[PDB]
Amino acid sequence: MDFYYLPGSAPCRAVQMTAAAVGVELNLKLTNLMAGEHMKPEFLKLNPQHCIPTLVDEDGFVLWESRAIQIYLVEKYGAHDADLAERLYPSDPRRRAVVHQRLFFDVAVLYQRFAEYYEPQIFGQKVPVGDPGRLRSMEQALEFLNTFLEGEQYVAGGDDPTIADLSILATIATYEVAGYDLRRYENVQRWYERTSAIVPGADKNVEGAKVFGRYF
Amino acid sequence: MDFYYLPGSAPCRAVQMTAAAVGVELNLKLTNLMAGEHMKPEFLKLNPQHCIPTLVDEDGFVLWESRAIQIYLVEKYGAHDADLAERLYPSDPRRRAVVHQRLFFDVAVLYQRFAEYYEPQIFGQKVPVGDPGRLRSMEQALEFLNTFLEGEQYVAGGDDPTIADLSILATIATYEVAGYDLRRYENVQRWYERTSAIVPGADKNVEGAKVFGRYFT
Ligand SMILES: CCCCCCSC[C@H](NC(=O)CC[C@H]([NH3+])C(=O)O)C(=O)NCC(=O)O
Ligand SMILES: CCCCCCSC[C@H](NC(=O)CC[C@H]([NH3+])C(=O)O)C(=O)NCC(=O)O
Repeated sequence: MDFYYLPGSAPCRAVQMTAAAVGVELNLKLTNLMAGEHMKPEFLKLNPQHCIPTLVDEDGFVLWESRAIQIYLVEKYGAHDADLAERLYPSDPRRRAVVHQRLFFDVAVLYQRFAEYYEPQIFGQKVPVGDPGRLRSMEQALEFLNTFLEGEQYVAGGDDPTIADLSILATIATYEVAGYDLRRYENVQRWYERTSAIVPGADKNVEGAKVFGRYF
Repeated sequence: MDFYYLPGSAPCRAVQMTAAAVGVELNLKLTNLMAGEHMKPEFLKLNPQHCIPTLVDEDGFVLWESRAIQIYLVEKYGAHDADLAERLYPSDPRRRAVVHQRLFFDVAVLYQRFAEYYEPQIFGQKVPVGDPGRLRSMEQALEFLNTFLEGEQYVAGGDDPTIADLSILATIATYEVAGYDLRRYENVQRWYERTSAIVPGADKNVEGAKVFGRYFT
Protein backbone atom coordinates (compact mmCIF):
# COMPACT_ATOMS: atom_id res chain seq x y z
CA MET A 1 0.00 0.00 0.00
CA ASP A 2 1.46 3.31 -1.15
CA PHE A 3 1.41 5.99 1.54
CA TYR A 4 1.95 9.56 0.36
CA TYR A 5 3.07 11.46 3.43
CA LEU A 6 5.22 13.92 5.34
CA PRO A 7 6.72 12.98 8.75
CA GLY A 8 5.90 16.43 10.20
CA SER A 9 2.23 16.20 9.19
CA ALA A 10 -0.17 15.35 12.06
CA PRO A 11 -2.84 13.62 9.92
CA CYS A 12 -0.06 11.56 8.30
CA ARG A 13 1.24 10.54 11.75
CA ALA A 14 -2.26 9.51 12.88
CA VAL A 15 -2.51 7.01 9.99
CA GLN A 16 1.01 5.72 10.76
CA MET A 17 0.02 4.96 14.36
CA THR A 18 -3.20 3.30 13.19
CA ALA A 19 -1.41 1.12 10.59
CA ALA A 20 1.09 0.02 13.26
CA ALA A 21 -1.78 -0.85 15.63
CA VAL A 22 -3.60 -3.06 13.07
CA GLY A 23 -0.26 -4.55 11.93
CA VAL A 24 0.08 -3.47 8.28
CA GLU A 25 3.23 -2.09 6.67
CA LEU A 26 3.00 1.07 4.57
CA ASN A 27 5.03 1.76 1.45
CA LEU A 28 6.29 5.21 2.46
CA LYS A 29 6.31 7.77 -0.34
CA LEU A 30 7.55 11.14 0.86
CA THR A 31 5.65 13.92 -0.91
CA ASN A 32 7.43 17.27 -0.74
CA LEU A 33 4.72 19.94 -0.67
CA MET A 34 7.37 22.70 -0.88
CA ALA A 35 8.62 21.23 -4.17
CA GLY A 36 4.97 21.02 -5.27
CA GLU A 37 5.10 17.22 -5.61
CA HIS A 38 1.41 17.04 -4.65
CA MET A 39 0.70 19.21 -7.72
CA LYS A 40 2.41 16.97 -10.30
CA PRO A 41 0.15 15.29 -12.93
CA GLU A 42 0.98 11.87 -11.42
CA PHE A 43 -0.41 12.74 -7.98
CA LEU A 44 -3.37 14.76 -9.32
CA LYS A 45 -4.68 11.79 -11.33
CA LEU A 46 -4.73 9.82 -8.06
CA ASN A 47 -5.89 12.68 -5.83
CA PRO A 48 -7.55 15.75 -7.43
CA GLN A 49 -7.74 17.29 -3.93
CA HIS A 50 -3.90 17.19 -3.96
CA CYS A 51 -3.42 16.55 -0.24
CA ILE A 52 -1.64 14.21 2.16
CA PRO A 53 -2.01 11.67 3.63
CA THR A 54 -3.11 9.76 0.53
CA LEU A 55 -3.36 5.96 0.68
CA VAL A 56 -3.28 3.89 -2.51
CA ASP A 57 -4.32 0.29 -1.85
CA GLU A 58 -2.99 -2.57 -4.00
CA ASP A 59 -6.38 -2.84 -5.77
CA GLY A 60 -6.08 0.77 -6.99
CA PHE A 61 -8.40 2.33 -4.40
CA VAL A 62 -7.26 5.88 -3.64
CA LEU A 63 -8.24 7.30 -0.25
CA TRP A 64 -7.51 10.55 1.56
CA GLU A 65 -8.60 12.31 4.76
CA SER A 66 -6.57 10.68 7.56
CA ARG A 67 -9.62 9.79 9.69
CA ALA A 68 -11.34 8.07 6.77
CA ILE A 69 -8.07 6.16 6.23
CA GLN A 70 -7.95 5.26 9.96
CA ILE A 71 -11.39 3.65 9.86
CA TYR A 72 -10.60 1.89 6.54
CA LEU A 73 -7.43 0.33 8.01
CA VAL A 74 -9.35 -1.04 11.02
CA GLU A 75 -12.32 -2.26 8.95
CA LYS A 76 -10.33 -3.99 6.21
CA TYR A 77 -6.97 -4.83 7.84
CA GLY A 78 -8.04 -5.34 11.47
CA ALA A 79 -10.47 -8.23 10.92
CA HIS A 80 -7.68 -10.71 11.76
CA ASP A 81 -7.82 -9.54 15.41
CA ALA A 82 -11.43 -8.93 16.49
CA ASP A 83 -10.57 -7.74 20.01
CA LEU A 84 -7.96 -5.29 18.69
CA ALA A 85 -10.35 -3.84 16.09
CA GLU A 86 -12.96 -3.62 18.84
CA ARG A 87 -10.58 -1.66 21.13
CA LEU A 88 -9.64 0.76 18.33
CA TYR A 89 -13.12 1.16 16.86
CA PRO A 90 -15.94 -0.24 19.06
CA SER A 91 -18.91 -1.57 17.07
CA ASP A 92 -21.65 -0.56 19.55
CA PRO A 93 -23.37 2.41 17.81
CA ARG A 94 -23.43 4.58 20.98
CA ARG A 95 -19.74 3.88 21.77
CA ARG A 96 -18.78 4.40 18.11
CA ALA A 97 -20.78 7.68 18.01
CA VAL A 98 -18.45 9.22 20.60
CA VAL A 99 -15.42 7.98 18.61
CA HIS A 100 -16.87 9.58 15.44
CA GLN A 101 -17.76 12.72 17.42
CA ARG A 102 -14.18 13.15 18.67
CA LEU A 103 -12.73 12.46 15.19
CA PHE A 104 -14.84 15.29 13.76
CA PHE A 105 -13.92 17.42 16.80
CA ASP A 106 -10.25 16.86 15.91
CA VAL A 107 -10.53 17.90 12.23
CA ALA A 108 -13.03 20.76 12.67
CA VAL A 109 -12.07 22.26 16.04
CA LEU A 110 -8.85 21.03 17.70
CA TYR A 111 -6.55 20.75 14.67
CA GLN A 112 -8.40 23.46 12.71
CA ARG A 113 -7.88 26.22 15.30
CA PHE A 114 -4.29 25.05 15.81
CA ALA A 115 -3.71 25.58 12.08
CA GLU A 116 -5.58 28.92 12.10
CA TYR A 117 -3.20 30.12 14.85
CA TYR A 118 0.23 28.69 13.94
CA GLU A 119 0.20 28.65 10.11
CA PRO A 120 0.37 32.49 9.90
CA GLN A 121 3.30 32.29 12.36
CA ILE A 122 5.43 30.01 10.13
CA PHE A 123 4.16 30.59 6.57
CA GLY A 124 3.56 33.68 4.39
CA GLN A 125 3.61 36.74 6.65
CA LYS A 126 5.57 34.84 9.35
CA VAL A 127 4.29 37.07 12.19
CA PRO A 128 5.65 35.88 15.58
CA VAL A 129 2.83 37.59 17.49
CA GLY A 130 -0.27 35.38 17.54
CA ASP A 131 -3.67 37.03 17.11
CA PRO A 132 -5.50 37.21 20.49
CA GLY A 133 -8.71 36.05 18.79
CA ARG A 134 -7.06 32.97 17.26
CA LEU A 135 -5.39 32.13 20.59
CA ARG A 136 -8.69 32.41 22.48
CA SER A 137 -10.28 30.13 19.87
CA MET A 138 -7.48 27.54 20.11
CA GLU A 139 -7.55 27.63 23.94
CA GLN A 140 -11.33 27.11 23.85
CA ALA A 141 -10.64 23.91 21.86
CA LEU A 142 -8.19 22.76 24.56
CA GLU A 143 -10.79 23.67 27.21
CA PHE A 144 -13.28 21.40 25.38
CA LEU A 145 -10.83 18.47 25.19
CA ASN A 146 -9.91 18.89 28.87
CA THR A 147 -13.60 18.67 29.82
CA PHE A 148 -14.07 15.54 27.64
CA LEU A 149 -11.20 13.89 29.57
CA GLU A 150 -12.63 14.75 33.02
CA GLY A 151 -12.91 11.45 34.91
CA GLU A 152 -11.98 9.60 31.70
CA GLN A 153 -8.83 7.77 30.58
CA TYR A 154 -9.40 8.39 26.86
CA VAL A 155 -10.97 10.99 24.57
CA ALA A 156 -14.04 8.96 23.54
CA GLY A 157 -14.14 6.94 26.76
CA GLY A 158 -13.50 3.21 26.99
CA ASP A 159 -10.74 1.25 28.72
CA ASP A 160 -8.38 1.34 25.72
CA PRO A 161 -7.16 3.92 23.18
CA THR A 162 -9.42 4.26 20.15
CA ILE A 163 -8.58 5.76 16.74
CA ALA A 164 -9.91 9.05 18.15
CA ASP A 165 -7.04 8.96 20.67
CA LEU A 166 -4.57 8.25 17.86
CA SER A 167 -5.90 11.17 15.79
CA ILE A 168 -5.86 13.59 18.73
CA LEU A 169 -2.44 12.32 19.88
CA ALA A 170 -0.96 13.29 16.51
CA THR A 171 -2.70 16.67 16.82
CA ILE A 172 -1.64 17.35 20.44
CA ALA A 173 1.96 16.26 19.74
CA THR A 174 1.96 19.09 17.19
CA TYR A 175 0.63 21.48 19.88
CA GLU A 176 3.65 20.51 22.02
CA VAL A 177 6.34 21.19 19.39
CA ALA A 178 4.61 24.48 18.44
CA GLY A 179 5.52 25.65 21.95
CA TYR A 180 2.10 25.58 23.61
CA ASP A 181 2.14 24.84 27.36
CA LEU A 182 -0.16 21.79 27.59
CA ARG A 183 0.30 21.64 31.39
CA ARG A 184 -2.37 24.36 31.64
CA TYR A 185 -4.84 21.57 30.82
CA GLU A 186 -4.30 18.93 33.49
CA ASN A 187 -6.53 16.23 31.95
CA VAL A 188 -5.03 16.80 28.47
CA GLN A 189 -1.46 16.66 29.86
CA ARG A 190 -2.28 13.51 31.88
CA TRP A 191 -3.88 11.87 28.82
CA TYR A 192 -1.02 12.97 26.54
CA GLU A 193 1.51 11.28 28.85
CA ARG A 194 -0.66 8.15 29.25
CA THR A 195 -1.36 7.64 25.54
CA SER A 196 2.23 8.29 24.40
CA ALA A 197 3.52 5.55 26.71
CA ILE A 198 1.11 2.82 25.55
CA VAL A 199 -0.01 3.21 21.91
CA PRO A 200 1.98 1.53 19.08
CA GLY A 201 4.04 3.92 16.93
CA ALA A 202 3.85 6.72 19.51
CA ASP A 203 7.63 7.20 19.40
CA LYS A 204 7.34 7.76 15.62
CA ASN A 205 4.63 10.36 16.35
CA VAL A 206 6.97 12.33 18.65
CA GLU A 207 9.78 11.84 16.09
CA GLY A 208 7.71 13.29 13.23
CA ALA A 209 6.30 16.12 15.35
CA LYS A 210 9.86 17.37 15.97
CA VAL A 211 10.28 17.69 12.18
CA PHE A 212 7.26 20.03 12.17
CA GLY A 213 8.93 21.81 15.12
CA ARG A 214 11.79 23.01 12.89
CA TYR A 215 9.45 25.71 11.53
CA PHE A 216 9.38 27.51 14.90
CA MET B 1 -35.55 12.05 21.09
CA ASP B 2 -34.67 15.69 21.81
CA PHE B 3 -33.23 17.61 18.87
CA TYR B 4 -31.72 21.01 19.75
CA TYR B 5 -31.57 22.84 16.44
CA LEU B 6 -32.25 25.77 14.13
CA PRO B 7 -33.90 25.25 10.69
CA GLY B 8 -31.40 27.69 9.10
CA SER B 9 -28.47 25.55 10.27
CA ALA B 10 -27.02 23.28 7.56
CA PRO B 11 -25.69 20.60 9.96
CA CYS B 12 -29.12 20.56 11.66
CA ARG B 13 -30.84 20.06 8.28
CA ALA B 14 -28.52 17.16 7.41
CA VAL B 15 -29.68 15.38 10.60
CA GLN B 16 -33.34 16.17 9.77
CA MET B 17 -33.02 14.53 6.33
CA THR B 18 -31.27 11.46 7.80
CA ALA B 19 -33.92 11.04 10.51
CA ALA B 20 -36.67 11.34 7.89
CA ALA B 21 -34.96 8.61 5.83
CA VAL B 22 -34.82 6.11 8.73
CA GLY B 23 -38.29 7.06 10.05
CA VAL B 24 -37.04 8.68 13.26
CA GLU B 25 -39.38 11.30 14.70
CA LEU B 26 -37.43 14.12 16.35
CA ASN B 27 -38.68 16.20 19.27
CA LEU B 28 -37.69 19.58 17.83
CA LYS B 29 -36.29 22.11 20.31
CA LEU B 30 -35.50 25.55 18.85
CA THR B 31 -32.17 26.80 20.19
CA ASN B 32 -31.79 30.56 19.59
CA LEU B 33 -28.02 31.06 19.33
CA MET B 34 -28.29 34.88 19.26
CA ALA B 35 -30.24 34.85 22.55
CA GLY B 36 -27.59 32.57 24.10
CA GLU B 37 -29.90 29.59 24.65
CA HIS B 38 -26.95 27.30 23.85
CA MET B 39 -24.97 29.01 26.65
CA LYS B 40 -27.64 28.32 29.31
CA PRO B 41 -26.46 26.12 32.24
CA GLU B 42 -28.95 23.32 31.41
CA PHE B 43 -27.70 23.06 27.82
CA LEU B 44 -24.03 23.32 28.87
CA LYS B 45 -24.62 20.35 31.20
CA LEU B 46 -25.77 18.31 28.18
CA ASN B 47 -23.34 19.80 25.65
CA PRO B 48 -20.26 21.67 27.01
CA GLN B 49 -19.26 22.37 23.39
CA HIS B 50 -22.49 24.45 23.29
CA CYS B 51 -23.38 23.74 19.67
CA ILE B 52 -26.27 22.62 17.47
CA PRO B 53 -27.35 20.10 16.36
CA THR B 54 -27.44 18.19 19.65
CA LEU B 55 -29.35 14.90 19.96
CA VAL B 56 -30.46 13.46 23.29
CA ASP B 57 -31.60 9.86 22.80
CA GLU B 58 -34.14 7.69 24.68
CA ASP B 59 -31.60 6.85 27.44
CA GLY B 60 -30.30 10.42 27.84
CA PHE B 61 -27.19 9.77 25.75
CA VAL B 62 -26.04 13.11 24.33
CA LEU B 63 -24.49 13.49 20.88
CA TRP B 64 -23.39 16.41 18.74
CA GLU B 65 -21.57 16.89 15.42
CA SER B 66 -24.20 16.33 12.72
CA ARG B 67 -22.23 13.68 10.82
CA ALA B 68 -21.73 11.47 13.89
CA ILE B 69 -25.49 11.85 14.56
CA GLN B 70 -26.23 10.85 10.93
CA ILE B 71 -24.19 7.65 11.32
CA TYR B 72 -25.79 6.93 14.72
CA LEU B 73 -29.27 7.34 13.20
CA VAL B 74 -28.56 4.81 10.43
CA GLU B 75 -26.56 2.29 12.53
CA LYS B 76 -28.95 2.12 15.48
CA TYR B 77 -32.32 3.48 14.32
CA GLY B 78 -32.11 2.35 10.68
CA ALA B 79 -31.20 -1.27 11.45
CA HIS B 80 -34.87 -2.29 11.19
CA ASP B 81 -34.55 -1.96 7.40
CA ALA B 82 -31.32 -3.70 6.35
CA ASP B 83 -31.58 -2.68 2.68
CA LEU B 84 -32.20 1.01 3.46
CA ALA B 85 -29.28 1.21 5.91
CA GLU B 86 -27.06 -0.37 3.24
CA ARG B 87 -28.14 2.29 0.69
CA LEU B 88 -27.58 5.15 3.16
CA TYR B 89 -24.39 3.81 4.73
CA PRO B 90 -22.85 0.86 2.82
CA SER B 91 -20.92 -1.61 5.00
CA ASP B 92 -18.24 -2.52 2.43
CA PRO B 93 -15.03 -0.90 3.81
CA ARG B 94 -14.06 0.67 0.45
CA ARG B 95 -17.53 2.12 -0.25
CA ARG B 96 -17.90 3.28 3.37
CA ALA B 97 -14.45 4.94 3.21
CA VAL B 98 -15.64 7.12 0.31
CA VAL B 99 -18.76 8.04 2.33
CA HIS B 100 -16.54 8.89 5.31
CA GLN B 101 -14.10 10.79 3.08
CA ARG B 102 -16.96 12.90 1.67
CA LEU B 103 -18.41 13.57 5.15
CA PHE B 104 -14.98 14.82 6.27
CA PHE B 105 -14.62 16.86 3.06
CA ASP B 106 -17.93 18.55 3.86
CA VAL B 107 -17.00 19.51 7.45
CA ALA B 108 -13.32 20.43 6.85
CA VAL B 109 -13.51 21.93 3.34
CA LEU B 110 -16.90 22.57 1.73
CA TYR B 111 -18.93 23.86 4.69
CA GLN B 112 -15.82 25.14 6.50
CA ARG B 113 -14.90 27.58 3.72
CA PHE B 114 -18.54 28.62 3.32
CA ALA B 115 -18.84 29.48 7.03
CA GLU B 116 -15.56 31.45 7.04
CA TYR B 117 -16.94 33.85 4.41
CA TYR B 118 -20.72 33.97 4.97
CA GLU B 119 -21.35 33.37 8.70
CA PRO B 120 -19.79 36.70 9.83
CA GLN B 121 -22.61 38.38 7.84
CA ILE B 122 -25.17 36.70 10.14
CA PHE B 123 -23.54 38.01 13.34
CA GLY B 124 -23.14 41.46 11.73
CA GLN B 125 -19.36 41.21 11.36
CA LYS B 126 -19.71 41.63 7.57
CA VAL B 127 -16.76 43.45 6.02
CA PRO B 128 -17.89 45.06 2.70
CA VAL B 129 -14.47 44.51 1.10
CA GLY B 130 -12.55 41.40 2.06
CA ASP B 131 -9.59 39.13 1.45
CA PRO B 132 -9.65 37.53 -2.04
CA GLY B 133 -8.27 34.33 -0.45
CA ARG B 134 -11.64 33.54 1.18
CA LEU B 135 -13.35 33.71 -2.23
CA ARG B 136 -10.76 31.53 -3.99
CA SER B 137 -11.14 29.02 -1.14
CA MET B 138 -14.87 28.46 -1.82
CA GLU B 139 -14.27 28.34 -5.59
CA GLN B 140 -11.61 25.65 -5.07
CA ALA B 141 -13.89 23.63 -2.76
CA LEU B 142 -16.70 23.70 -5.34
CA GLU B 143 -14.24 22.64 -8.08
CA PHE B 144 -13.32 19.56 -5.98
CA LEU B 145 -17.00 18.60 -5.50
CA ASN B 146 -17.76 19.06 -9.24
CA THR B 147 -14.83 16.74 -10.01
CA PHE B 148 -16.04 14.09 -7.53
CA LEU B 149 -19.44 14.20 -9.28
CA GLU B 150 -18.03 13.79 -12.81
CA GLY B 151 -19.64 10.70 -14.36
CA GLU B 152 -21.32 10.04 -10.99
CA GLN B 153 -24.91 10.40 -9.76
CA TYR B 154 -23.93 10.78 -6.10
CA VAL B 155 -21.08 12.29 -4.07
CA ALA B 156 -19.58 9.01 -2.80
CA GLY B 157 -20.64 7.00 -5.84
CA GLY B 158 -23.22 4.23 -5.80
CA ASP B 159 -26.70 3.92 -7.24
CA ASP B 160 -28.42 5.59 -4.27
CA PRO B 161 -27.96 8.68 -2.07
CA THR B 162 -25.89 8.10 1.08
CA ILE B 163 -25.59 10.16 4.28
CA ALA B 164 -22.71 11.93 2.47
CA ASP B 165 -25.21 13.21 -0.12
CA LEU B 166 -27.54 14.43 2.65
CA SER B 167 -24.69 16.22 4.42
CA ILE B 168 -23.48 17.92 1.22
CA LEU B 169 -27.10 18.58 0.15
CA ALA B 170 -27.65 20.63 3.31
CA THR B 171 -24.35 22.46 2.71
CA ILE B 172 -24.99 23.22 -0.98
CA ALA B 173 -28.53 24.46 -0.23
CA THR B 174 -26.86 26.97 2.10
CA TYR B 175 -24.42 28.04 -0.66
CA GLU B 176 -27.36 28.59 -3.03
CA VAL B 177 -29.52 30.51 -0.52
CA ALA B 178 -26.58 32.73 0.52
CA GLY B 179 -26.46 33.77 -3.15
CA TYR B 180 -23.55 31.73 -4.55
CA ASP B 181 -23.53 31.27 -8.34
CA LEU B 182 -23.24 27.50 -8.81
CA ARG B 183 -23.63 27.56 -12.63
CA ARG B 184 -19.92 26.98 -13.39
CA TYR B 185 -20.32 23.66 -11.59
CA GLU B 186 -22.60 21.70 -13.90
CA ASN B 187 -22.18 18.40 -12.01
CA VAL B 188 -22.98 20.08 -8.67
CA GLN B 189 -26.15 21.73 -10.03
CA ARG B 190 -27.25 18.51 -11.79
CA TRP B 191 -26.58 16.45 -8.64
CA TYR B 192 -28.35 19.00 -6.40
CA GLU B 193 -31.48 19.03 -8.60
CA ARG B 194 -31.75 15.24 -8.90
CA THR B 195 -30.89 14.50 -5.25
CA SER B 196 -33.31 17.14 -3.87
CA ALA B 197 -36.10 15.54 -5.93
CA ILE B 198 -35.77 12.07 -4.36
CA VAL B 199 -34.46 12.25 -0.78
CA PRO B 200 -36.89 12.18 2.18
CA GLY B 201 -37.02 15.47 4.12
CA ALA B 202 -35.63 17.46 1.17
CA ASP B 203 -38.52 19.94 1.48
CA LYS B 204 -37.39 20.91 4.99
CA ASN B 205 -33.84 21.33 3.67
CA VAL B 206 -35.07 23.93 1.17
CA GLU B 207 -37.44 25.53 3.74
CA GLY B 208 -34.73 25.60 6.41
CA ALA B 209 -32.16 27.02 3.98
CA LYS B 210 -34.60 29.85 3.16
CA VAL B 211 -34.58 30.83 6.86
CA PHE B 212 -30.78 31.18 6.55
CA GLY B 213 -31.37 33.20 3.35
CA ARG B 214 -33.32 35.83 5.29
CA TYR B 215 -29.99 36.98 6.77
CA PHE B 216 -28.87 38.14 3.30
CA THR B 217 -31.71 40.54 2.39
C1 LIG C 1 6.20 19.50 8.15
C2 LIG C 1 4.85 19.03 7.64
C3 LIG C 1 4.03 20.20 7.10
C4 LIG C 1 2.68 19.72 6.56
C5 LIG C 1 1.57 19.99 7.56
C6 LIG C 1 0.22 20.13 6.85
S1 LIG C 1 -0.56 18.54 6.52
C7 LIG C 1 -0.52 18.88 4.74
C8 LIG C 1 -1.91 19.11 4.13
N1 LIG C 1 -2.79 18.00 4.46
C9 LIG C 1 -3.91 18.18 5.15
O1 LIG C 1 -4.15 19.35 5.91
C10 LIG C 1 -4.96 17.09 5.09
C11 LIG C 1 -5.93 17.28 6.25
C12 LIG C 1 -7.08 16.27 6.22
N2 LIG C 1 -8.20 16.80 6.98
C13 LIG C 1 -6.61 15.01 6.86
O2 LIG C 1 -6.77 14.85 8.09
O3 LIG C 1 -6.06 14.11 6.19
C14 LIG C 1 -1.78 19.28 2.65
O4 LIG C 1 -1.60 18.15 1.83
N3 LIG C 1 -1.86 20.52 2.16
C15 LIG C 1 -1.68 20.80 0.74
C16 LIG C 1 -2.99 20.93 -0.01
O5 LIG C 1 -4.08 20.61 0.53
O6 LIG C 1 -3.00 21.35 -1.18
C1 LIG D 1 -30.23 30.18 11.70
C2 LIG D 1 -28.89 29.80 11.09
C3 LIG D 1 -27.74 30.33 11.92
C4 LIG D 1 -26.41 29.69 11.51
C5 LIG D 1 -26.08 28.52 12.42
C6 LIG D 1 -24.76 27.86 12.04
S1 LIG D 1 -24.63 26.16 12.66
C7 LIG D 1 -24.44 26.74 14.37
C8 LIG D 1 -23.19 26.23 15.07
N1 LIG D 1 -23.05 24.81 14.85
C9 LIG D 1 -22.07 24.28 14.13
O1 LIG D 1 -21.29 25.00 13.19
C10 LIG D 1 -21.82 22.81 14.38
C11 LIG D 1 -20.99 22.24 13.23
C12 LIG D 1 -20.60 20.79 13.48
N2 LIG D 1 -19.40 20.49 12.73
C13 LIG D 1 -21.72 19.92 13.01
O2 LIG D 1 -21.75 19.51 11.83
O3 LIG D 1 -22.65 19.61 13.79
C14 LIG D 1 -23.26 26.56 16.53
O4 LIG D 1 -24.02 25.75 17.40
N3 LIG D 1 -22.56 27.61 16.94
C15 LIG D 1 -22.57 28.09 18.32
C16 LIG D 1 -21.35 27.63 19.08
O5 LIG D 1 -20.62 26.72 18.64
O6 LIG D 1 -21.05 28.16 20.18
